[PDB]
Parts: sequence; C-alpha cells; structure tokens
Amino acid sequence: RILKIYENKGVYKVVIGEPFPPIEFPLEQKISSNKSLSELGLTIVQQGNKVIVEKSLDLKEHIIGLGEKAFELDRKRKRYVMYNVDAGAYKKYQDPLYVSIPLFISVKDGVATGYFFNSASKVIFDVGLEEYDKVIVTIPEDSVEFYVIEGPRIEDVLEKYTELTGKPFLPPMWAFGYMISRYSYYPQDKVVELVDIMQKEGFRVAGVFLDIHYMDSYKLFTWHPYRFPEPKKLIDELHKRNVKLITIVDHGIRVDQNYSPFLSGMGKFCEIESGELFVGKMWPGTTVYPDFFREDTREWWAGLISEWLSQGVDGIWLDMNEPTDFSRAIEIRDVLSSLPVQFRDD
Amino acid sequence: ILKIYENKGVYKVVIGEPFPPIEFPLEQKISSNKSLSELGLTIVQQGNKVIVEKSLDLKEHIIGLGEKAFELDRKRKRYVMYNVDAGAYKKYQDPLYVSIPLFISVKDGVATGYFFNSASKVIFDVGLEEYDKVIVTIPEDSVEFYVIEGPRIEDVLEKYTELTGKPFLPPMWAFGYMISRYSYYPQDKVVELVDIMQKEGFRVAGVFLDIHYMDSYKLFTWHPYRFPEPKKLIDELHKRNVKLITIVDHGIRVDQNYSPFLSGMGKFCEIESGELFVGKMWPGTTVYPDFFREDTREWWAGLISEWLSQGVDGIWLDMNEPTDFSRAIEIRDVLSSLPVQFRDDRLVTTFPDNVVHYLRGKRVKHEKVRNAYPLYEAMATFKGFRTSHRNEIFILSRAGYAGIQRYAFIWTGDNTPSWDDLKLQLQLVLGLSISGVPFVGCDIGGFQGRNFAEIDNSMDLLVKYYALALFFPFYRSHKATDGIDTEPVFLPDYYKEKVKEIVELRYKFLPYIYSLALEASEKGHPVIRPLFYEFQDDDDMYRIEDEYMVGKYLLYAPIVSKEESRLVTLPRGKWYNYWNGEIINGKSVVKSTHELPIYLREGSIIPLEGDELIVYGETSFKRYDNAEITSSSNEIKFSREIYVSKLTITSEKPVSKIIVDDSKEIQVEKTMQNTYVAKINQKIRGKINLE
Amino acid sequence: ILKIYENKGVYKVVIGEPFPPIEFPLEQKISSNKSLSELGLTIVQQGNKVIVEKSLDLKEHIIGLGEKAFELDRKRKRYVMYNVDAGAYKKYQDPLYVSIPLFISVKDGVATGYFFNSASKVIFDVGLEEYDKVIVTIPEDSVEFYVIEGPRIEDVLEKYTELTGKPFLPPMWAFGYMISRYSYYPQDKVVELVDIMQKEGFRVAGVFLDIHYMDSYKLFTWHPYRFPEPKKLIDELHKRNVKLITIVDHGIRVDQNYSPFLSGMGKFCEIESGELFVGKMWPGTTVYPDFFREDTREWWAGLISEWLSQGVDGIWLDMNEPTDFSRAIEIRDVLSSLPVQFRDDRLVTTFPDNVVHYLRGKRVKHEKVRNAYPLYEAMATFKGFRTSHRNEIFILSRAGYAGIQRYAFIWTGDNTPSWDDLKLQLQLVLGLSISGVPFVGCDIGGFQGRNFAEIDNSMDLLVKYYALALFFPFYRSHKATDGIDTEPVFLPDYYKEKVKEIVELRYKFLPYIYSLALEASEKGHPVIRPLFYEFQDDDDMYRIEDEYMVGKYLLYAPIVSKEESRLVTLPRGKWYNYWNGEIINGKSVVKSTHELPIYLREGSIIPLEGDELIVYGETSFKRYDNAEITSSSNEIKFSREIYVSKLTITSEKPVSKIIVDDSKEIQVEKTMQNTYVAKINQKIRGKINLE
Repeated sequence: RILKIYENKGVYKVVIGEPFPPIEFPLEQKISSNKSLSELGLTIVQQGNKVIVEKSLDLKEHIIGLGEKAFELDRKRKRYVMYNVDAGAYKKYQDPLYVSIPLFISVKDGVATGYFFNSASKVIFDVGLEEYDKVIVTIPEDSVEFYVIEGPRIEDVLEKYTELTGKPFLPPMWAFGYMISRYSYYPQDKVVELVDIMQKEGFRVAGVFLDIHYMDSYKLFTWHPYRFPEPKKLIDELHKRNVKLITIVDHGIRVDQNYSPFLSGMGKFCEIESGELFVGKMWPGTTVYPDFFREDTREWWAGLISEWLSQGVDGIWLDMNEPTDFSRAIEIRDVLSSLPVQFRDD
Repeated sequence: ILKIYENKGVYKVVIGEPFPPIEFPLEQKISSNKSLSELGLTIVQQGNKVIVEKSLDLKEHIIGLGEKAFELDRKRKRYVMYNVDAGAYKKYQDPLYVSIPLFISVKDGVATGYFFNSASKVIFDVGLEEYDKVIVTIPEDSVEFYVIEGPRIEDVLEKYTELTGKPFLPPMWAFGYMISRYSYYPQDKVVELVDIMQKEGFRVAGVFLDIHYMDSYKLFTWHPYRFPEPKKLIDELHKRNVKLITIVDHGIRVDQNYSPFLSGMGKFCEIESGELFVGKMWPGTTVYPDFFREDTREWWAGLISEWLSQGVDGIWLDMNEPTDFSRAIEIRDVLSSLPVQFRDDRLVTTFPDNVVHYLRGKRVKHEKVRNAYPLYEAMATFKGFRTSHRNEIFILSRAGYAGIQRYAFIWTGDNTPSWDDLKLQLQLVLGLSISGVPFVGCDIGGFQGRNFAEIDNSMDLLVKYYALALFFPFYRSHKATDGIDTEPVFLPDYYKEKVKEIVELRYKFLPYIYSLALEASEKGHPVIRPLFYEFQDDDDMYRIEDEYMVGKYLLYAPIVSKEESRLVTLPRGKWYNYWNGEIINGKSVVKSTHELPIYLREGSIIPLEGDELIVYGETSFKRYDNAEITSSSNEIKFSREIYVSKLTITSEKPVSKIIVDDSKEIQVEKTMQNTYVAKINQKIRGKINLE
Repeated sequence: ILKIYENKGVYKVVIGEPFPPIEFPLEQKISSNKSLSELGLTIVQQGNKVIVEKSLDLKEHIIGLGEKAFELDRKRKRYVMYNVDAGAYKKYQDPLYVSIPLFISVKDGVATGYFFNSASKVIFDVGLEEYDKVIVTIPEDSVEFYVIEGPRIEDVLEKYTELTGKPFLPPMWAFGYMISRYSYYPQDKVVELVDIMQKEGFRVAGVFLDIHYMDSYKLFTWHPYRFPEPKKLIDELHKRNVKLITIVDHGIRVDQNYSPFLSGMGKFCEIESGELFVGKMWPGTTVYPDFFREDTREWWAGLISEWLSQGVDGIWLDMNEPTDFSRAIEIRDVLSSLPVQFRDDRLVTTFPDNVVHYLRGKRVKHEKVRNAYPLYEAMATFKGFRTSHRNEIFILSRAGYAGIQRYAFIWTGDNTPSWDDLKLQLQLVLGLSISGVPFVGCDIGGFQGRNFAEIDNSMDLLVKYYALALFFPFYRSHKATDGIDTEPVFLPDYYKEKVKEIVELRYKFLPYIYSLALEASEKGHPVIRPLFYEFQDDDDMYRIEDEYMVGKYLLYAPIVSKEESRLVTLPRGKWYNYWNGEIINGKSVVKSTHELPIYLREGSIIPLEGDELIVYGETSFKRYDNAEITSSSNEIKFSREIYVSKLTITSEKPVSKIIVDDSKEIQVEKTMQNTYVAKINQKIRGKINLE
C-alpha cells in the first residue's frame, strides 16, 4: 500500500500505489505535502485491482462537471460511467457518451474544489446514488493518481486544471464562423453550386465539411474517382469564394494489399493479447487501427495528415475515434440474422 | 344450483357452492323470489368457469373496476382483474396493482352495482366481445356476487361499503404533507432534510423510510451503519413533530439466523407438492407468509406491534400484490448471454401457478385467491396496531381487493412524471375512489427517476403535480433512487414559493378534507369524486376527467397543461368562484381565473383552518369533530357550541349584519362580489341570523 | 514462501500459507534438507494459482488419479479433479464422481508418489500440454503437497495410507453377494424376492433399498403405503440372516413440517450473500447440510444413529458429489418450448459458484473445497455408527476425496451395460484401488435400464459381469427402474446355474478376500491390484488391463469377450492353473482353459471356505482371524492352533504323505498334475511336514 501526497500552487497530487497514467501531466514545482487524506476529507481503499475514493456529500452541496453527460448540470443522484462509446441515436439520460473527462467540481458553502482522476479506464462516479451522503469514485486499476484542485471560485479550479492538463489552442477566427455540412455533399460540382447559392442569397459561409462520401471506398486520404476527380479544382474554387474546406478523417485503415497507408503503417497498428494485429470492421470494411499511444505511430500519422493538408485542405474532422469498431455488432448480425427477433442495442 | 337472497336493496346471487376469498356478513339472509331475468342477468356454468351476462345500451354508463389506466366510463374494453407489479406503467396498461371486482351501471339515470366476490382472475368484458353486452367471466366453477340497488351512485357505494366494510378513520396528520424517497439515509440526513424543510416554511406531517433503512433488506431490522441509533432518529423526528412511516415488504429472507424466518416457520406459503414456496425478492432468496391463515396473521400482528413499539408511526406495505421475482431472474440467468431484447411480461412477476394457501382451513390454489392476499396482509397489519393499543392508525398499501378500505390508504404506485401522467393519475385515483377506496393519492412529482428517456423532470410540471393533488386524501412526494432531488427546498425561489403556497392552501382546507374523511368512515362516501358522482343524470359528466369534486361542495379543475388558464365545465346549478366571487350558472363552459380553478356550489359549508367558515346556500354538514352545521334562508344553526373565527358568506342578496344567538350583533363587510365577511371570533351557543 | 519438511520418506512441501480441505497429521516432521530441485520439481505462483512441474521421460509411467475412465498409465491427457454427477458416463469422459489428487511415478522401476492436498479443481496435465512434462495446476494461491518415497508402489501406498488414514475394517458380510434395485418395493415384495433367491440357492448377504422407500424422497422417513411396517420388514430380513442397507441422500427438503429441516436449521450451506443455499434434488426444493462444520457433523451423526437404531445395517450415501439440479431444471423451464437439443454439461449439476462453507471456523468458497464434501459426510456418517455402538460398519459412497477410505466403500456409479463396459469397470475399480481406496466394485449387470438404445441387456453379458467382479471387494447387482429384472432367479436355468456357480465360487474364496481386507485395513495395501503393482519393473505390465491380481497370490484374467477362451499374459515367475493343475513359466502368453481364468503364483497360501487351505511354494500369510501361516521347504507352520478341513498342496515334486505335529500321519492323494490333496479334518497345534 502506497500513498503519497504532493502540493503545488493550490493543487494536491494524490498518488495511490504505483500509477501508470494514460498521459503524464507536468507538475513542475511539486513538493511533498503535509496535508493528510483526512484533512482533504477523503477516504481511500485499495481492493481487487480497484481503487475506491470517497468524499462526503452534503444536502446543499453541488457536484458539477464530468464533461459530456445527458443529465442535469448538478450531477447528484446518479452513477456515471466514464467510457468513450458510439452512443448512436442517443436520448436524454443515456450514459456513457462519446467523451470522458474524469473531473468533477464540488461547490460547498459557495467554495469550489476540483477532483480530477487521471485514469482513462472505466472510471465510475457514484454521486450520492449508492450512498445518499457520499460521492464514491471507483477506478478499475490497482493504482491511480488524482488531483484535488483548490478554488475558491469555479474559475480558479478551471484555471489550475487547465494549467495542469493544457491550455486550449487558439484557433483562427473563421473556425467560429457559420459552417455547412452534410453526410454527405457530393459530387464536387454540387459542393460549389451549394456554396454559390448560399452566398448569393446572403449567407456568409466560413467553411464546408466533406463527409465520408468523398473518399474512394471509405479509404482514408483518397478521393472518390468519380465524385471528386478534380480535388485541386474543388479546393481552388472554394478558396476563390473565401470558403474553408474541412475533410472528415476516420481512424480505420482498410486491410487492403494495395492501399498505401496500410503498407506504410505496418508495424504501428494495434494488436491483441496473443500477438496478431487487431483486425476489426469499420466504414472501409475489414480494418486495422493505428496505435496512437506510440510516438512513432503518431509521427507516421502526422506525416499523412501533413501531406493531406498540403493540397489546401483547411481542417480535419476526426470522427468515430472513441475508438469505435463494428466487428462484434456485425458478428451478432451474421449469426442471428435469420431469427425474427429484436436485438437489444448494447 | 342457484340461490338468491335479498336484504336492504342487496341481492346476493349464489352459483353452485362458492368458497369466497373472504366472507362478508349479511344482516339477514332472506330468500328472494327475484329471478335472473328480472335482474336482467344470464348465467352459464362451464369448464370450471361461470359467465354472467348483462345487456349494455348505447347510453348506458359503466364505471368502477377500481385502479384502471383507462377512461372512467369503462365501455369497449376487456379488463383483467389480477394484482400485478405493473412496473413503469403507461396508460391503457392492464392489469395494475389493485383488483376491485365491482362495477356500477347507470342506465336512465339509475345506478345499480355489481360486485363479484372472487379474488381470482376475473374478466370484465365491457361491450368488447359483444357490443351490446357486459360479459363477466369468473375462472371458478362456483361464485357469489351481489346486485346492489341504487338509485343514486352514492346509494350503491353506501350499501357496498356496508357489505365489505367501512373505511377506518385515520388520524388528521395522515392527510398532511408527506415527504419520501427511495431512499432517505443515513439517519442524520433524514433529520437534516426535515430541518431544512421546516426552516423554509414547509409543514411536514411525516417522512417515509424506504428499503435502504433495513439491514440487507431484512424486514424489521435497522441497517447497522446507516441507522446505528434508530431510537435517536425516532426521538429527533418526534421532537420536531414529524411522524415516521417505515416501508415493510412481504418477503421473509431464507436466512438461518434471521429471527422472523425462524419464528414464522410453519406459517409460510407452500407449493402443491408440499415444500415451502421459495422465491426471490429484495432480501434475495425468500419465503412468504400465508396471510390467508389466522395464525400467520396473528404472528405478523405481533411482529408489527413489536416494530411499532419503538415509536414508528405508520406502516407502508409494498410489493404485496403479491410480487415475486424468481421467474424473471430465472429467464435472465439462462438468456443472460444472448444479445436479444426480452418482452416485459408483467404477469411473470406474480406468484407461480403451483403456490397454495390455507383459507379457512381449506387448501387452495394461489390463482383462485391471489387478489385478496394484500387484503389479509393489511388486516394482519391493522391488527398489529390494535395489539399496540395504537389509536392513530396509518397503513399504506400498493395492492388491494374489495374491503381493503377497512385497513389502508392506497397510492398509485410507480408512476412516470410527464404531463400526460397528470391526467392518468386523476383517472387512477378517481377509479379507486368510485370503487370504495376513499383514501388515495399518487406520488407527487412522479416516482421514476432517470432510468429511461421518457421522463419529464421539469420544475413547472413538478408544481402542477403539487397542484393536481391539492385535494387528494394522500399527499406524498416520492422519488426513485436515481431521480433528481424533488424536495421543494432544492427548487429555485420562483418554484419553491409556488409549492409552498399550494401546501399552505392544502392545510387551510385540511379541516374540510378531514371532515369528508369522517364522512367516508361513517357512510362510505368517497372524499374526491368524479363529477358524475354528484350529477349522474347528466351524460356529459361521464366524459369530464380533468375535473373532480371534493366532497359534495367543492369542484376543482386543476390545470393539467402548460397554459395559464383552461376551460372549465360546470355541472347544472350555480357555482361560486372561490377566488373572485363571481357566481356562474351551471351547465356551461368557462375560462378559469386563477392558477387553482376552485368553485363552490350553491349549498355548501366549508370548514377552514383556524376555525374559519364559508357558507353558501342551504345545506347540512358534519365537521370532523362531530359538530353539525345547517344553513337555511337566513340562519345558521349549530348542533353544539363551537368557536368560530372568521365567517364568509357568499350571497347574491346583500348582507348587512349577523346576530349571534339573538344577542350580539356583528357588522359584516363586503370584500368582493357576492362575498360578505364577518369577524366573529367567539363561541356560538346555537345560531346566527343574517340580515 | 516455501517450506519443506520430511519424515519417514515423506516430504511435505508447503507453498505460501495453505488452508487444507482437511489436515493430515505429520508426526516427527523436521525441517527438510532436500531442495525443490533435488526433488526435481519447479513451482510457480501466479494469479491465485500454483503450478507444479515435473519432467516426464518416454518410459516413465504415471498411475493413480483415482476414478478415471482411461487407461491405467495416465500419460497424454489433461485430467480435471472435480466431483461431478457423470450421468450415463462413457469411456474417456472426465471428470467423474471421485477425486483423489494422487499420482505415482514409476521411473527406472522406482516408484514415487505425489499427493496434492487441495479439494479444488486441480488439473493434472500429464504430458499433454508439454510432451516431456507433468504439469499440475492448483487453482489456489497456496497449497500443500507431498512427495512420497517408494521405492515399491506398495511402499508409496503404505506411506500415503499412513498419512491420509487406514481403511476401516468392515464386517465379512459386507463382501457378500448384495442384491439391489432402484427400487425394490413395497416391503412385502422385498421379502418375497429374498425368499425366492434363498430358496433357489443364492446366498444373499444384504439387500439395498433405494429412494422409493422414503416418503416423498424425504430422508429418514418410510413411505406410508409401501413401507407401513418398517419394523416388520427389518425383522423378517434378519430372521433370514440378510442385512438391510438403506440409501441416504444429502438433500434436506425445505418443508415446514419436516423434522430434519427444522432441527438442522443453522447448520445448512449458505451462499456468499448470506441466505441459505436453496437448490433442487429428489425431495424437490432442498437445502444441504454444511458437513465441513463440526456441529453439522454431530447433528447428522445423531440422525444416522437414530436411523440405525431401528435395525438398519448399512448406509448407502448417494448424490454426495455434492450434486444439485437447480441449474439444470432452470434451463429446462426457460428453454422448454424450443425443439432443440441441450448440450449435456455435467458440470451444471455441481453446486453453483456462490455457495460457501465454514471450514474450521473459516468461511470458504465451495469451489475451493468441493471434493472433500463427501469425505466429511462419510465422516459424520461413520460417527453415526460409533454413536450407535455399532462395531459392524458398512457405508457405501458414490463420491470421495483422499481419505475417504477411512469411512466407506465406493462403487463406480451409473454404468451402462455393454461388453466395452467390462473393460471400463476394470480400469475404474483398479484406478480407485491403486489410489488408496481398497473397497470398491461396480453394479453387476450395469445400472442403466432401457432409457436409450445403446444398452445391452443380453444374459450372457450379465453372466460375464458376475464373473468379472468375482474377486472385487464390493459385489452388488443394481439396476435402474426401467431395466429388466436382473436377479438370477428370473434367468433361464442355463444362465441361472452359471451365476449360481460363480457366486458359490466367490463365497469359497471369501476367507481369502476378507484376509486381504484385513491387510488393507492394517497396511493400506489394496485388495485387487493391477499387475504392475506386483511387477512394477516390467513395462509390459502397464498395458495389461483385462487382468488383475487378487492380493499377492492370485491372478485373474476374466473373459471380457464373447470368446470361449482368451489369451492370458503371465508376469515373471511360475504360475499354477487353478483348474487343471498345469504350472507355466512366467513372462509368456497362454490360452485360457476355463471360463474363469485363475492362476496362483509360486509362493501362495489361500484360505478357503470351510477351513479349506491351498498352499503353493514358500511364503507367509496372516488370515483374517490373526492366524499366521508360513510355508517353507517341506513344512507349514501355524502361529496358533487352528482347524483344517481339506489341504491342497501344489508341487512339481511328488508328495506322498504329511505329518501333523510330528506325530499323526495322513495319506495324500494326487488329484491332478502338481496337485496333492490331504483330508485333515482336525486341529493343528503348530505344524505340518510333507514327505
């Protein structure tokens, strides 16, 4: 059992065991803290490959955060699951969704305090559900590092939290303009025709998004030979009309013998426990996925992106990157397709 | 074999040799000469079934059948009478938790009741199978039913109540504002919430403790960590004038060291083959007490009495359909893997077919007496209060059968918050009310929390729930574990104030409500009533369901939409707009003028909080404290000396003054159209004359 | 953590901090001075698992593992040790009812034993995963096992028996001819059958009563209509000198008025969550006694003792794997409608994973101690006999674990009659025998009746079953309810006579068999033995499975084919053909000359019924009554005065006469080659000399 607490400019870094963070966050001026878990109002328990962190919850206490949740802003009375998932045609009160920000802020007596658990696993935030007077956080790992971020203002917590995890990049002003998109706009001449009508009728269009129909058989970094024969012409036309072009880019690399990205990416794809490549299903059909956790895979991908950008593409729209895979679903469909039964959408 | 008896306008028809779920006393069984044809009935005995037929005319109205998620006029539907855990029920779902095999027919303005005393899966086919017929199917080879003569709907209910039992008289606090949740804990949080509620101006009569207070859901136990000091909790709540109502299920955990399991041995339900019926419920593996047996009832009364002796004020009986989860869990274990969606068959939650009971010493199948299970459990629980020499009795039950009114209040179960639910709840509580169960209500704010998308937790809807139930006998706010906090103290000031005023208004009218409760326990008259109860001769009244009568005098048309006003249908006669004093002529449609459309009918006397009094027209009324008030042309008589604070007199003719007992003359002030007020603030020995 | 102790050729290896299913006493255990590598073992502790590895050479033999439906040399298979109701088991099916986690390695003629004292799902991968390795996986984070030095296989078993417990000494009648069925009833039919059997010349030692004698399968009850007079049935059988053995299952019916259920309360098995483990067995809904507890064992001993006091002579423990049918029945209730075939999974009949027990005060999961359940039930049952002051003990068990030999006989369960089964049964009983469980047998005639096509009920096969089991310790005929009547008295004269002679021959050899039983209870030597037990240095012996040794002197090669004679493999040394007197040189293959291929090895002494005595060569032998007989050159000594009827002497050298105690002379008669008989009919103070 290991428990170390560090402090630094209003941020307490609590270390349970020997954590292996999804990503490491720089905490420069970190110095050993004399603050105890008890003064911090926290209780910790290490069990079967799990860490449970408890905090009390008062009747008037407010709990906010947890990112993208289809629930009321004050999170009380619910057990939230932090696990990126393709939510489909999501409805309210559906959980989890596409994004997982393991951060919640407590506002007690007007004072805000943040709690950030740096684990990208299936973290559970039980906010006054299991125990009406408690916030119970379960991290499915034997070790974990989390942060108690002092306020007192909610803005103070976010400033410190942002300092810790990274400042938002500064995008260009046109990124906040009016964007038109569809799944999908094509062929290329129709894209320009629509932009013209929009502009002619008084709509200031900052950019147009191109969905998966622009690709050749949904293959990343390719142009459909019939719908987009002249990408250079398309791009010049949009730029002459001062309109940006944003292209969707998925994460699936088609398992194709003559598909360049598949051949150049070899060696940098995700694998399964037994050693083979993880082969799944996505838009392109049979697909493999780049292991973005590796520095070299990231380099290979940046190159692909850079090259794609050099044509004059202005933005990148990353989709299905939960990451999502359809092999299991298609598998169920292939075996029980005959049965006049209704599958449960899990 | 057919035998017909008659007595005080009640015909008891016996087919074959019936073995009733329960026996109802007949003052004097006198043989009758009336024939089935004179009663307009046809009877057929078939394969272990009895089919009773009655004609059904186009204008004939059929009401009753208790708790049904349908329009009050029951025509064009085949109803099933079988207690079942309805889950997150929606409208038009059948059957539900309660089964009252009683329906009333109103033909040519004349009411006649039909009560089939069978707790089996009785089928009421109301003009569905045969457009011109009401076909009742009892799945037993024998049966006893009653034809209850009217002519008024009230006459039928009086006779029916006389037959099955008068509603017990609960304490006044049972009609107060109750807060509840699934669940409130630990104990300190319970007290903290009560304090905030009281500190912010909410008069809380009692708090309900749901299953989280138990130790592993074991009945009659306190959770060792959440409720370490029950005596302290109880003292604290009482110290704050708050009653404590604890939920009590029907499942006894099959536990080697669980006292109730060991002491109850020998009194549990069995299956055909002789073993105990072992099922699944909150505690896990469980057995169930056979409440049809006297010794079991006595054993339970003792456990209840023991539980009440700590200072617990009320018992909340839940899951007593009776419900069991062994079959559902069973299906889930085998097809757990399979990526398929199951059909939610509610009947799967009932007791399996091989369960048996011992009724009056005779061994009988569960399916023949099922619906009466909650009746007997409530009976045993009531006996528990008697054993504790407890005069103030409060028992809430989810399920029921004819006669349940003798022992308990009934709430509409796990409703889903939504605008449509406002109308549904009205149909449910009125359905129960017109069927002999007076003390009813629904969960204010809706039970369902956030486990599915179709749940509306908006605050204006919550306010409308509080407003809807304004005059319901049972006024409780309850919410599922994952639901947002619905206590008024957590609402923004704007909405908090609205709830606060509504609750204060309910307490202002509490004396009237409780007086009607007394009336219910004495005559069997329901407290809240559908309009056709008071105006059964007007066919239009059978289509009005978003309005209800409170007692015989008050009409309430709750706003069940997002509008600021609504159209209000007024029955024949004159109606006094409680809020602006305007007197409108009945049998018309008007637009409401206040957020709470309240009207008093000519010929009303309403007792208000603080000994206030409102008199309009001539009528005779009995207050909850037995004081009778009779108003006439220009005189108000009192059966005994009573103190009177403010007196409000609605009158189209000007009132200049009143004289108390032919001596002290009091000045009257006209506060608004047709409204005259008089500060009396004194005891009135016997009468008041108006001038 | 690793610790190794040693004592008298036994190394106790302790990994981590083990919590044994049962603790075996180790006398003067001293810290060992032999490392793991010197023991040729490799150990690895992983995810709650301990893996022990040993090398495996091409010529190395691996025997043991108890009841396995495989060849005696266990190589090339991954065995699972988990008691399970195997159903209508076929060959190569694994696992079965009994789990003895012991295997013996014979390398270069030297035997070494390996006993892993874990009653969990131990895996013995014998050269399957790794061709040159024996990998043992214990699903626990800790474990204690023993390396038992030989060098003889007999040495290993002696030490192993010393460690886990000497076989109890049963009465001689326990080895007699037993008739049984599922089931014999009513009581008058039981006596009628016994009379016909005795009248026709069959000496019946006892009759077994199956579950039909109980009232609704309730333990310790008599069926009110089939067995109205149990006391009369008992006296009738005893008057005929026939013992009564009653089956007793492990399921306690969950019945409100069933005494054992009420008195056992508090001592039943539970599930992790705290409730009682409620399952399904013959009685229907049932609970099971937690035999791992001392108080449960005393409670059970009391019921057994009480049951024995009526005059019941033996207890037949069945379904004690332990088996439960709740899962299997659950699947049928849910997938009943589907016209598909369920995959027959025998593991579904074990206790579910959430069942827990209290072993030595510690709460443990069923899967960790499962296999020892029958051991503890047998222990409690044995205690029941002690409580009754019953010295003649007879207990039959279906399941078992190391140490089960202390308390019970074991039969091979529900076998299917067929010619192939003859060989299978031999492997099964020899597997048990070489693994420390001496008193074993199979159902003569096969258990399965006629519920499937692959059942051979031919009469000549039935005769071969009787012949096959001729020298098995347990000799019982048992049949399923729908099977044809297999009692000899229902056979045509031709076959009836054959069975009669075989049974008479068994009784003729009973004194020898019982003497070996005494040997088993004193030294832990098995009664029937595979040939490699006596000739472990000859690799050929590990492939001979249709032959077995009875004690150390008799070799029996039963005819398990349709042929009239078979080939018989004879081990090294000289062998005497019991029927024709021919003496053949060992390590050869000869053709049988009789239906019952029997041979005596040079150096044998065999006590026969009626004080007969056969002596061939030089050797020493303790008769069951303690009388020791030593034969030398031309002299036979006796440890004490004993009576001798007929004396048969086999010798290649002519014998003309014998002298009794140096005085009296008796004429000898050469009946056949190498065979000389002498009718002594008198007591012999100390010796006999031959001239």
